[PDB]
Amino acid sequence: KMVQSNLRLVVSIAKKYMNRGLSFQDLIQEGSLGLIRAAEKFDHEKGYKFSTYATWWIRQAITRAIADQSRTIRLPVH
DNA sequence: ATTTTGTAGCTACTTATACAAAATTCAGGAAAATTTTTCTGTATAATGGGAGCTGTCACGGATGCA
Repeated sequence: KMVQSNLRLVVSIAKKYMNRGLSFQDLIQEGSLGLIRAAEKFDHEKGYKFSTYATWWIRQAITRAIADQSRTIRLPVH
């Protein structure tokens, strides 16, 4: 009831990579993945909203997808 | 009348054997060394996209119908 509760914003992020590559939907997922992870690695004790932390993990997730594939010959993401 | 042919012959004399360890190298292993690939985090806040295309057909359907 939180990961989904967010939903939007992650699409505002993923959509930035919908044109970068992969696929709007493809992205969305990826984020989602992240979303999760964040969604729980996350600590309301530091107060400031997940908007300044959830979006972190997202981004991460994503990048690791158009770089992890979307190329049909995987190269050292590094 | 020597010479070539001999015969009755060996001895020297040299392959032949086979082994043989000694080389002598090679391969594989093993690391170990290290280089390259992976993995993970990131704290103000951030909360719906892109596009357009716009000139046959057919048919069977067309359910849908009024």
